[PDB]
Order: sequence, then structure tokens, then C-alpha cells
Amino acid sequence: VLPNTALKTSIQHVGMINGRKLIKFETRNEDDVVVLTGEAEIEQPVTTFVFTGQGSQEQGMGMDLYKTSKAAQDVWNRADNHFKDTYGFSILDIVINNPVNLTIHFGGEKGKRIRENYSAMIFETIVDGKLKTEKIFKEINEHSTSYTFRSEKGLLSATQFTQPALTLMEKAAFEDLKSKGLIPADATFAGHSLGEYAALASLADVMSIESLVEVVFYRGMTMQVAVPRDELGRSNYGMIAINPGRVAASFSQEALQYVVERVGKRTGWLVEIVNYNVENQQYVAAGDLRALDTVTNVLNFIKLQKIDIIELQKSLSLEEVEGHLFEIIDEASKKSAVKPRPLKLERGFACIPLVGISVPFHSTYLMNGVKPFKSFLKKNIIKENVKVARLAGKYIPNLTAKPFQVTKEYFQDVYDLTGSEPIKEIIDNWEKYEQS
Repeated sequence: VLPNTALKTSIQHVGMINGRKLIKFETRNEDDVVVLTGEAEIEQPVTTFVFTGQGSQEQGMGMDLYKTSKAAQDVWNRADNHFKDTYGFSILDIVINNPVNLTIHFGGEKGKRIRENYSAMIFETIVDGKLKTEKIFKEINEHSTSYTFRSEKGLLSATQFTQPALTLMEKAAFEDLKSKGLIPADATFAGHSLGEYAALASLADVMSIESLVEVVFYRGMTMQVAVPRDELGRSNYGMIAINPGRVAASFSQEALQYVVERVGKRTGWLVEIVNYNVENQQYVAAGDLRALDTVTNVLNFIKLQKIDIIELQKSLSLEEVEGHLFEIIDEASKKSAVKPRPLKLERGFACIPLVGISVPFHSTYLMNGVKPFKSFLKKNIIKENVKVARLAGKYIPNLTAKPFQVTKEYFQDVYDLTGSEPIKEIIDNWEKYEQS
């Protein structure tokens, strides 16, 4: 009831969501009343979500939310229904209790469950870290009663059950916020190298959860078994990290480069200026710790270049390969992680592996620019034009699809961007196994 001068009273309350959070409040009066309802608007802050980084393994893992959100509930029931029809067991039992090292042995009884299980969905997995026709981790011959998994630190480990676990929890957990509607329409596609999958598995998803947990468990097996090594059990790879080291930032980018001239290693995923990963090749870490423990003996950016490195380092790296055969890491102004994997050394280990797995299920009719902000790793946002970094990553299909094309048409709709993206996002997913 609009007019002029003598004023009013009010109230204030933070209500809704829709996409944002709204702001529900009305006003009293020069009669403590109301005649134009209540202000609404939308209280939206800076949209920046994130996903995991696969170092958060433990027993519990969001099981309180499992009963809480009904949206998460059937989602949690989904893959456990689904993947047991792939491979009979309860994934939700894995997170309820760790099957400590006596894990599930998969009874898989002689009746017609066998042809779904003691059958297809296993041994069709293949690796290519050796010569290519290398089917995965056998005794899934014709009968194969009761194949077992075994992990000596609890089952929820070995990067074979850890990978489907965390992408199941948070994708369900993210949906709870999408249940309550607490995310804006355009946001951040933030995850870390498998949480990037659960950015694609989450918001602007193109796959199903069932398809997700398949290919996650695919690469979960694949990232484990890449090293044919030491049949009692170990492998000669690994991962370490370090702080800035009496100043830094490409301090070691040439130093390790003089060691990859010799033996073989990489940088890991370069997450911070404080924080860097280094893939180990066991003698590498027993080598370059000695190489870097002389650096903390004070030597700053001083006198001239090219008169230099590993001559002081190869006195010590080759010194310790003979002190014991399978060496070990240490501390000494550094620390070690724990795997036998890599993040780039596998390199071409995917493709005929991973993309061939990704060839099934994934692409064709897979949304549009709902994910035009899909910043995957080793890139800078998801934009379809001249993504030339494809050539600077892996120009396999990204060449025939590139140079021969370069606007195949005049960039039409339908799938001209999308099927191109269906290659490209898969291609974005392609070297994600490697390319640290």
C-alpha cells in the first residue's frame, strides 16, 4: 500500500534455497501491518565446490549420512545392488566393517549366478604394462570356484577398493546438497585426479553411478598391477613429497631432470608451491635424498651455471644401490608416501586399456555445455575451440579429430560440439591416468 512519510517496523529471516538461499522478511508499518508481502531476493556467495584427493581412507566414511539422506540411501543401495550383479559382494559391507586381511572369497555358487560372475565381468580386464594381451590376475579360468581378494592392511586399501569407496560417498554427499538445493547453477569442477571423476560423476553428470563404479574399479585394478615385480611381494616404484628447501620453485625441475637423464623418475602432481609429489623408482629415492640432503648444507643461487650437478650426486646415488638390493626411503628434510604406482610413468599404459574401457558405456548423447567450466587436470577449463594442449598431451585421436577437422562444419549444434566433446572429454579422461 504505497504512499509517503511516517514510517515502520520489521523482521528478518534467512529462509529458502531454490538455487541460492533467498531471504524471507516482511515489514510492519505505521499500523504494524502489511500490504506488499515480503522481500525475497537470493543470498548467493561465491560458488566454489570441491571433491576429494583419495588419501582419506578409513573405516567409517560417511556412514552416518548413509541412513540420513534418502537420496543418498538408494544411491548407496544402487551400486551395491548393481556391482554385485557385476561381481557379487556388498560394497556397503566394506565400509561398514573393513574385511581385514581375510577379505571376501566370493562363494559365487554353482547355479546360474556363475555365468554372470564366474565368467564375464572378470578376466576380461586386461593390462598393457607388459606386452598387451595380458589379462588381469588369473585363476578365473572356466570353473574358478571362489576367487578371493587379499589386502594386508584391511580390504579398503590397495587402490582396488579405495577408489570406488570415496567416489561413492561424496557423490552421494554432494547430492544431499543438491537435495537441499545448496549449489548455484554454474560452479567449480574441482577434484583431485580421481575426484575429478567425481566432478564429472557429480554435477553436470553424463554417466550413471553404475557406469561410474565400473570404470573406477577398472582403473583401480589397473593402477595397482602396472608393475610386474617381486613375486614374493613388493614393487620398485613409489611416491615422495618435500617442502620448499631453502628457496624453491623450479629449484629441482632441472635437478631431477639431470637424474632422469640417468635412471628414470618424474614429478608427481604439482599441487602447491609448498607441496610437490615425486614418483619414486626405488633406487631413485635412495638416490635423490642424498642429492637433496647436500642442498640443505647452505648453497643458494650463487656462482655460474653449467658446471654442475649429478657428478656430486652420482657419487651417492650409485653408492646406495649396492648397500642393499631393494633399498628404502628416509626422512632428511623430506618424507615419503606409500605406493608402487606412478602418475606419468605408466604413460601409454591406458588407451588400449582405459579408453577401450571408456569406449564402452560412456559417450554418445552426453549433455552439452552444462559443464563448460569442467576444469579437468593438465588443462585450463572446458572450452571447445582450439584446445591445442591435446597435441601437447596426447595427439592420438586428437589429431585426426583435430587438424583434419578444425571446424569440420562451421560448428553446428546437435552433437557437432558434443560428440566432438564426447571424444574430447574422453580424451580429457584419457591421459588422466598419467601425465602428472
